[PDB]
Amino acid sequence: ELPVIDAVTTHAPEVPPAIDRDYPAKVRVKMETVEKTMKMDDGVEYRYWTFDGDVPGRMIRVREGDTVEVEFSNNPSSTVPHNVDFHAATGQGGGAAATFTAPGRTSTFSFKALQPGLYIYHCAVAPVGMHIANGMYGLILVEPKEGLPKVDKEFYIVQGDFYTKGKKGAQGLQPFDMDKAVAEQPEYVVFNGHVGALTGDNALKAKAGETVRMYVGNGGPNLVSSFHVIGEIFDKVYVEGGKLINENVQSTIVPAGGSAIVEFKVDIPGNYTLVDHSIFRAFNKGALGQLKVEGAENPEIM
Amino acid sequence: ELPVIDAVTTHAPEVPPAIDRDYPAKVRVKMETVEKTMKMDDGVEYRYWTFDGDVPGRMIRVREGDTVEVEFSNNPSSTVPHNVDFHAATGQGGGAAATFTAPGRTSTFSFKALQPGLYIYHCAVAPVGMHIANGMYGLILVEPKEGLPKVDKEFYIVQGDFYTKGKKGAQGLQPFDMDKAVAEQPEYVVFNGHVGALTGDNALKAKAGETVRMYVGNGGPNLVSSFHVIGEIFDKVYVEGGKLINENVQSTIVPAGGSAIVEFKVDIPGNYTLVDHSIFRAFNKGALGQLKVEGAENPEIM
Amino acid sequence: ELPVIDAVTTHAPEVPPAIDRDYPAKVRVKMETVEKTMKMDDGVEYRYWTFDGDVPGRMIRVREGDTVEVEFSNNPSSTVPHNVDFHAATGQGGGAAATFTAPGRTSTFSFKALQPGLYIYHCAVAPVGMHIANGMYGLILVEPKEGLPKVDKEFYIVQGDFYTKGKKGAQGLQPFDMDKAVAEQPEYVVFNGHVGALTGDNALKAKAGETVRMYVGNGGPNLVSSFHVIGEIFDKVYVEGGKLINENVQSTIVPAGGSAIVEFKVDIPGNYTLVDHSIFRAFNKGALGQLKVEGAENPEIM
Ligand SMILES: O=N[O-]
Ligand SMILES: O=N[O-]
Ligand SMILES: O=N[O-]
Ligand SMILES: [Cu+2]
Ligand SMILES: [Cu+2]
Ligand SMILES: [Cu+2]
Ligand SMILES: [Cu+2]
Ligand SMILES: [Cu+2]
Ligand SMILES: [Cu+2]
Repeated sequence: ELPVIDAVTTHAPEVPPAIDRDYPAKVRVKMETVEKTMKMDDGVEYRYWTFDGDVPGRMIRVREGDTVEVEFSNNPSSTVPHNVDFHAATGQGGGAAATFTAPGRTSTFSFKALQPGLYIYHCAVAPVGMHIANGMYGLILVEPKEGLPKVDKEFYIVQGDFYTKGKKGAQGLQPFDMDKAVAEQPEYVVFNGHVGALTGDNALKAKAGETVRMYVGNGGPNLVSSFHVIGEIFDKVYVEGGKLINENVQSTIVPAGGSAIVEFKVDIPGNYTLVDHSIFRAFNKGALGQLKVEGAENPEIM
Repeated sequence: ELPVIDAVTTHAPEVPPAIDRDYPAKVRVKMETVEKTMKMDDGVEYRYWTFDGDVPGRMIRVREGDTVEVEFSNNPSSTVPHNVDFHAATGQGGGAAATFTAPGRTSTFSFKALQPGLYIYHCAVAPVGMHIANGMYGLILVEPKEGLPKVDKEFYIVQGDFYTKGKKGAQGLQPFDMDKAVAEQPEYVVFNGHVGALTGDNALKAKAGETVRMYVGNGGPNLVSSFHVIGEIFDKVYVEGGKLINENVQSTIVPAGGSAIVEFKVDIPGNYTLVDHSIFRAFNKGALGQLKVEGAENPEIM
Repeated sequence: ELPVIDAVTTHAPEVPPAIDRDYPAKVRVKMETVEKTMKMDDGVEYRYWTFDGDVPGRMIRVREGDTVEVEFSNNPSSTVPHNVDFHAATGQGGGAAATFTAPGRTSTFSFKALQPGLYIYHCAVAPVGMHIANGMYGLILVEPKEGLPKVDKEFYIVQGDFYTKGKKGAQGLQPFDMDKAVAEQPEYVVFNGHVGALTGDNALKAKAGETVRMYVGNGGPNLVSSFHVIGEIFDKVYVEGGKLINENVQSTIVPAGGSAIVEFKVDIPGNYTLVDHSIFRAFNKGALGQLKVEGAENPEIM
């Protein structure tokens, strides 16, 4: 019989603590879907559909071999059903059927995390593209039995493309636009659901000399990210989120409904900006994040 | 001179028998190009230009070092010249010049399969994009001298984007639309030339516990696939169809005019759906396939 | 202190000589930004913004551990300031802040090439996407300490998407078009700044039997290249320009703001054309280059 443990999940930029256990366990996770109106950009509002109050949903972290027990609830105020498809899960719809939950209801189901990796999870209620485009996606990290190398700083980042009826900048509550979605012409492309969610006062933080690891997901719906950090180079890249590691990469592809893990040492102070290098998305649509590094200057590097 | 062997090619979902020989051979392949009107979707017809009657063309399977002798016939009823560019072939146009065949003629030529891999082959008659967009592509698997591991189930899948003058859903015979193709705005994105070609009654089949390997090609012309199988995880991925193997990947990029090889064990019964995870293509344009798995339920997994 | 060496930088198709030194050095590089009108296609002119007179800029080649000193000059006739972000550099904007140069001014700065790889460098003056779209980008190769394997032929290739107000073919001077850029709908997609820059009389050259290496960049701004050479197969691919080597690949993804290194032996005469296999870009938008190989025929290969 398997041990029962409550999972530690985090709201985004934050990542749960590393797992210090060398045996399988039943990990209980609680998730709620809530529809709410939030700021997309200055003077722009959007009706997001979320996993636990924001975009992306809370990061889940378990160990290879663990059984993940999910208590899935859909808030009474929701207008449509919601569920969840874990790319980390093996079986019918990644758990979608088992978690189909009408508003004001609760569903429970479990699945075994048979393989390590960094997996996207997202709502799969029809129409699928709309539920995803409204913000229903997050990440679940399944650590290898032996764990991952220790690192000084960890960040949870998820890129998504959004389709607004009005063009980028149009004030007020902007409705989801089906036509632009099908045509794959988003108005906003962002990290963690909103323009500036990880920039300015919300910038990520690290200290010079610290090793950094970013768990980068791409919830889509449609765009593929040419992920890059201005002023830095990826020492390591877990290609497409898998076991294969590449090194000295400037820009990595993060598939739609996919992920990547990148690591780099920030040996010099300054502001590093995360971007989808399909450039106009970054400087015109909002795909821009910042990692502010405090510390002391080294002219030998620059 | 080498031992002669008549190639066994398969119409799509099916893959030819694995190669169990450790010596080079002259493999005789016969291909015919035929233009025909077929159903793209319910009430929607399209004039396809095909390699052997459907999209994709018949899968070819040879061994690294083999000499592939192609007898290329262009059906008498064709209205334009056709040829073939084998990405597996080294030399002028991948064989296109040597296989330029007018309607009612048969061209013969040969090429040595110098390197193992999973290669796209397609027509290259001007205008190249049009011949490809009308459905002229397939895959040729060149096995390594040592062969490939035995697997229980092998499937032949090729994604393609189609450009219809009318919008998706418009009834009747829909002509090829050059303007949409250049702008890279397809109306249909499908697996194996037709909406549902691999779904419903045409779903792929396997039994719980079987090892599965999918040879995934992307004939384009333009889209790049974020290939994924809902409810499953790729144990192995031959990155971009080459020698490099990744593991535990949820979604892999299949380059336009490229491929990928993914493997996974289907340990639990259910319906698994193949999709391009640039999501709207899958649930709005037709990039959706199904693998039905019969067998007995394991709750420990889900 | 470090020996000072004037760098050899090459205008594109050409690559600087391999680095034959096993000790670090201070490599002096001179770069000038100049805005000039040039031919994009027959009867079509475009106002390019360039690093040293053309697109891409001159290729820089240094050794891991080298200190790169840059003397950056913005020509008096320029209408806006320019600078440079080296993806090879670690620190604030890859050197963008330190190289912000007004017209008629000169700036100097230096950085240590801490990691080997093939890096894109580009202007980063707001609006960033426009400075890149007008042609401001190039490559800097940072060799590994031990160097790279000897190869018979080396080529400098950089893809880029351009956005013109008029559609492809419209005669006269065509201004940059922001709306098409944001929507990611280029009119021209080319290798080395102009349609035909590497084709016809400008084709690359090699002899049968020679080993070839192409340093492939993708300055974007927005597209991702499914890079392929018709009639050839990539023996080796430095995945996304990093350390990881794939083999037997027909087509590789070159990320926006990213690169790749491909190698192949041209064992038979003929014309091999480089293309972005998102096919219409190649045959309709200009993403087409040629490598003409002289020598004698080998029927055994084809
Ligand atoms: O170097 N990033 O635009
Ligand atoms: O998990 N596929 O939508
Ligand atoms: O194989 N070139 O389209
Ligand atoms: Cu939902
Ligand atoms: Cu999914
Ligand atoms: Cu044809
Ligand atoms: Cu091709
Ligand atoms: Cu500039
Ligand atoms: Cu950049």
